[PDB]
Amino acid sequence: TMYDFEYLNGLSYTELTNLIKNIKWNQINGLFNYSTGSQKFFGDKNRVQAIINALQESGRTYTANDMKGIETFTEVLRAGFYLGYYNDGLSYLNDRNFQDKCIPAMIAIQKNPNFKLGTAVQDEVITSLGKLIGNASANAEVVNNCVPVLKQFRENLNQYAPDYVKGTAVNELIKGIEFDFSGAAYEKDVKTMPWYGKIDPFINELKALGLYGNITSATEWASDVGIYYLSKFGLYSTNRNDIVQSLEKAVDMYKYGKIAFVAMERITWDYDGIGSNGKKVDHDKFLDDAEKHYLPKTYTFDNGTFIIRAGDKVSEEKIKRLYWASREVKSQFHRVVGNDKALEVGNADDVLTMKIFNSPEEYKFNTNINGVSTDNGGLYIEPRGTFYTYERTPQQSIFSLEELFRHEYTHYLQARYLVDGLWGQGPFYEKNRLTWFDEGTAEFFAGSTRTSGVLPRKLILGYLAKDKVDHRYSLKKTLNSDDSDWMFYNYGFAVAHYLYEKDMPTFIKMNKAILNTDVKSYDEIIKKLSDDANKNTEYQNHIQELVDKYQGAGIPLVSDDYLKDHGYKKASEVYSEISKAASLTNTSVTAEKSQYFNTFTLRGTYTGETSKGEFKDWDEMSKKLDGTLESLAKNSWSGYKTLTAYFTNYRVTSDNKVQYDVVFHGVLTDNG
Ligand SMILES: [Zn+2]
Repeated sequence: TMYDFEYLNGLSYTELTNLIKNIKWNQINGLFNYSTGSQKFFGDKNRVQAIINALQESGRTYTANDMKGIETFTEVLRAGFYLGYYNDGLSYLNDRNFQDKCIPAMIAIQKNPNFKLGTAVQDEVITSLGKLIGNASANAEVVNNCVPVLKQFRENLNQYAPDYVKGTAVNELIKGIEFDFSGAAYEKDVKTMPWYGKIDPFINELKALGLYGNITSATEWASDVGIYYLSKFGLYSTNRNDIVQSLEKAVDMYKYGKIAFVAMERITWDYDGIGSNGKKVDHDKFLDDAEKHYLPKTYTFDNGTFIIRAGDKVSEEKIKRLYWASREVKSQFHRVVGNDKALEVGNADDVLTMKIFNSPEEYKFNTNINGVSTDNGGLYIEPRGTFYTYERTPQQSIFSLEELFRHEYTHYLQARYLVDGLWGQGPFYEKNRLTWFDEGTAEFFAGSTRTSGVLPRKLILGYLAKDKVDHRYSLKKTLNSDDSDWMFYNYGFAVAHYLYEKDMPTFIKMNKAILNTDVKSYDEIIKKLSDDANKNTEYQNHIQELVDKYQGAGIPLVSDDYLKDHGYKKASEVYSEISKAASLTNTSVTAEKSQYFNTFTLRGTYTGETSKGEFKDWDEMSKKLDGTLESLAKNSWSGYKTLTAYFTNYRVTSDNKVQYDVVFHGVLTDNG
């Protein structure tokens, strides 16, 4: 039941056409393939004509039960024109004049009483017709005959548009006609087409579909097709402004929904961005208004250097937590990195803007508004200082808003304080180096806590619960990556945590390398780690130790204690009490105004005893400082529970005394 061209070419036309009528197109071997047999088959102007005629007779007789092989009769012809496009010698099939020979057959299908939606056959006939037009020709007479089908589809819009078959049929029918028409007037004058100004009944049928109004989630696409192709076919309308008016009506009708954005795109691209009144439509303003609709609320923190623009449905509690969460990750990150001063002067990240949508659905419009992928839980655009996300439920996503935010916040920090230059575009990216690092350390810093350094996050330990066999990445494999499975980031984290807990010296040396822009240093470290097999066993067991921690693991989240009304504490007191408790010298402070509270940032020097070595110093400094935060929180002022602290710029005095710049940040309830 599988046929070759070298068999079909020997058959009579009468025999051939009859055969095609009762076989499927895929039964022909190499139909769309260019062969010596294919060239010979379609090279016969009479044979193709016989096929065209056989189609015409099939279209004149077909019923609801039998298709009379119209699908097969259309695909062979499609193969003909397709091969006539890409190969010389069949270039007569490329000429539209010959393609017009299909129109008499097309008309026959349309004049059949069975030319409507109904049974699977009837639907596939419209589909097959539509696909043919795209490769062949349409004139205007055939276009206008599609009206009763569009009317039929439109009249039962709420029943047919959710189905794939009928829906696909109408879409293919329109899409195909548009394809033929545009390609015909590619650079030619539009005013000189055989159909120009004659397809008004068809155009009007698209207005009706496009401007349907009463749409659901199931039928939105249908009116979308209506509007999109109202614009496209409207180019062949004797009235420009009439169409534009309908497109303007589409905007007003479905305001700040998919079809609004489509209609506005249609005005700017198809109609020079000129209104029906004849004045330039301000597309920017539309997007500006659309964003204000979805992000109506603003919350300003840190003297305006931390702005959350958010949907009307996102809780004010979350807004506050997200501020406080930023402050934890910040502190932990700064401890490990040892720099809090920004690398570049006058950047975007001087203001961190976060745009949070009400939900994933509403989130999608961001890509219309700000032109950034929205196929994600959230995204940090560095050149903009901007983090786009949406509030989510526990069902919509397994990460929550804060869990996600803590993760992405780290990317802002990495770009601002760690990687000199444009993030992803420096010497460190000339080769694949930081793939595990950037994504890995961020999964990791998301685990930040107020008084307990950085902890692992349950859910991630949850992933590592899988097959120990192979699968579990080696230290060599993790550091060096084009393709790698989703688990790559989970083992990337396993490294960052391994280094943190089991080997700080390395982890610190690594960050200093990035910080100082020393690729040579960084590579030497990655080489040492990958070449040493003992460091892999250290790592392999640590992954097991993380898998061991999962059962009783938590998710680091900002505490309810942050949101409490702490009450007035005098400013001068807080500073003194902190300065003494942390043995700080030469202190200065800045107060910053926020939306719901004020905050202070205390900057001091701490000089300790004699040095125990950089990395032992860091460990002790951490323990001493986390100790100072916990002791201050034993005080009666609830405010000390909002405190976060870090230390940077490690050095040693002429007399070998430990030295750090130390920073405290917390709530300020004193106004004066
Ligand atoms: Zn990330």
